[PDB]
Amino acid sequence: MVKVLEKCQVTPPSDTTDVELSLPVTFFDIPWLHLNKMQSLLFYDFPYPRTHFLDTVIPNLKASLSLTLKHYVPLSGNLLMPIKSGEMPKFQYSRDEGDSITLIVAESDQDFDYLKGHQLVDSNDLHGLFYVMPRVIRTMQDYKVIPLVAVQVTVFPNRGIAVALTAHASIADAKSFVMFINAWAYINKFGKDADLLSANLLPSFDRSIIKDLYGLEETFWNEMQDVLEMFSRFGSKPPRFNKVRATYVLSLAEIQKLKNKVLNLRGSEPTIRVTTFTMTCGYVWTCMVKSKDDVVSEESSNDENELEYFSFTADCRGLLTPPCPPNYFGNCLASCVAKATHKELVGDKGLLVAVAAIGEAIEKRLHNEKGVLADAKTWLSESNGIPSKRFLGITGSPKFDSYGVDFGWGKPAKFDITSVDYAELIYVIQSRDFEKGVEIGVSLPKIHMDAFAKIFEEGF
Ligand SMILES: CC(C)(COP(=O)(O)OP(=O)(O)OC[C@H]1O[C@@H](n2cnc3c(N)ncnc32)[C@H](O)[C@@H]1OP(=O)(O)O)[C@@H](O)C(=O)NCCC(=O)NCCSC(=O)/C=C/c1ccc(O)c(O)c1
Repeated sequence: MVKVLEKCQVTPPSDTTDVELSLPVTFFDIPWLHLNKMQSLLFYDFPYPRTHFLDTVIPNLKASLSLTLKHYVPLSGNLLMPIKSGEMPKFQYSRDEGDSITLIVAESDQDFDYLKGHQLVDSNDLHGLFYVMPRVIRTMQDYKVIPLVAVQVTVFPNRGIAVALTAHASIADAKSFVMFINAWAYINKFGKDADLLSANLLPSFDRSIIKDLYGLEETFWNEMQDVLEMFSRFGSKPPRFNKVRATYVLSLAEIQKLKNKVLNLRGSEPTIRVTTFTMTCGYVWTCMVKSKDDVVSEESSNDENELEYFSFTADCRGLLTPPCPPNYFGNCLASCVAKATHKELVGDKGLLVAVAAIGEAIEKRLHNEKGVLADAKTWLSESNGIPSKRFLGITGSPKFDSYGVDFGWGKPAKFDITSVDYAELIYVIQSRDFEKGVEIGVSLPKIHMDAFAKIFEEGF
């Protein structure tokens, strides 16, 4: 139901930029090189005519994106994946090659209030607002050239706007990419001389400080060879998802209720660290493991002692040596994995088991002495020995200003991390309406979603 009105290319300004920019791939980026789709969807109430969209909004967006790209030059380039053995990946922007961001201008007749809503949405409707980027746009002698960012802007006439960004995982983590969206909108909202610095929207691309003192680069690269070839010949087009989106909102008061429920279950136990993050993920992890039971598995209690896994990442910028600036643009994640027994998660203290298992995972990865990289040589080998039916991961973070992306028409009505449907993942972001609250985006088949909503709304 989405019709494409225009496909054009957006580049940095010809003047204040340079014909070339080689950015190195750090050992942090190596584990993400197979993920060519990281998806951020933003919805905006926009009760204005379609002519105002095409004659004013679109031209300004094309102008602000270009202005923004003067500070985010590598996002306008590509990722070069070595085609010959004994060569390493890198990033590059080549103005003489025409490297640019594809911007799609589209229109839809689907119902806008439905698509930005918090109750169920067909996943395929969300994924249908995105532009499908090519896997390889060009092939040099040493490497194959892989695009990094494309954005589709869709207009729901007289009702709203959807901004659908796709980014390669290797160029940015959630923190970095959200800073890029906010910079784009900020410049579009306040013009060219807007002060990105004073808004903390200026990135740093200096990777001379990221040092690989543990040889993880060689270690990760060799381990990624297998994963890369799997994802090498896999369909660039969105699979027909069998899942529905639902969104849940936990106020800071409802977060408090969950902490006090853990402190009353504890009943004299080792001081467990309880944050919004641990509490939110704890709660959602318990509901998720229970809902898998209510959809009744024909393996009786045979499983209950098997381990359930919750996989998340953490930002390491502030833990590195040499110091790493907070605005370092790129990947800088550590892998953390919580685990507990199925029977204990579903039991009468499951919430407490999940929070302590998560707080334990953060402590073994970050609070380790020596450093975050102390145990880094196992970050990849650890996430493999985990079964698909016992795995849950989370994407996004409540720390990032997902609802600060105001292009000048107001803050988003809804921010969806659409790439959540490709796996058993959830997403957690800053709540639009509640100061220290969160939004959980869940991605489940309809019948399983029903079970989940039951428990989630239930005991709480
Ligand atoms: C991992 C976390 C979240 C840990 O959470 P958390 O424990 O809440 O850390 P914190 O918020 O700094 O701590 C605050 C709490 O510390 C608590 N605390 C600290 N120590 C203790 C203690 N010892 N005992 C009890 N409490 C303690 C305090 O009580 C604080 O208050 P509160 O939170 O309860 O209100 C955090 O440290 C971190 O690193 N977060 C970043 C996660 C991250 O980087 N995720 C990125 C994944 S990439 C991703 O998912 C998607 C990328 C992407 C790209 C392009 C696209 O287009 C796209 O769409 C997507």
